[PDB]
Amino acid sequence: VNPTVFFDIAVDGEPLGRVSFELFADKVPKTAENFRALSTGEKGFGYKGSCFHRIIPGFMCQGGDFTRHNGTGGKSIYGEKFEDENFILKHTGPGILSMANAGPNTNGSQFFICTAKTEWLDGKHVVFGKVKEGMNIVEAMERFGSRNGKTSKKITIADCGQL
Repeated sequence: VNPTVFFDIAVDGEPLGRVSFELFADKVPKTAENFRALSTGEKGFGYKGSCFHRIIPGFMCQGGDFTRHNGTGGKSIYGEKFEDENFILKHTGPGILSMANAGPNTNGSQFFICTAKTEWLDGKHVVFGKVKEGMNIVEAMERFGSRNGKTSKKITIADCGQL
């Protein structure tokens, strides 16, 4: 009953593959719904065509800034920002999907997929989903990152939606 959404990833416009995610609507319904709706575009804006602007191998891929493409933008379906819903779920290993933020109660549209256990983020960032299929595609994306996070090719969400 939890929703599944997919991203089709491209690298300099060339298809790479599909990643799908389970969203934990049962535990973080408000946060899950924001990501789901941004992935379908049903509110008139969302992730389609946006890039992953920061990829640090052995740590995480970060995306979701569809307004400024660099980590300074984005917005939620509720407004510019929304509250930290709860911290029930933890950063337990690769594949975890969690919200980026700038301080308490500043969630927007930016998120990251962890490619390692990141336990120091527990209680600071809201975990709301997990990669279901295509972890190998995340691992492939990671190869286009660098220590400072700049990507060597443009990694975009070429299509997305709900499965």
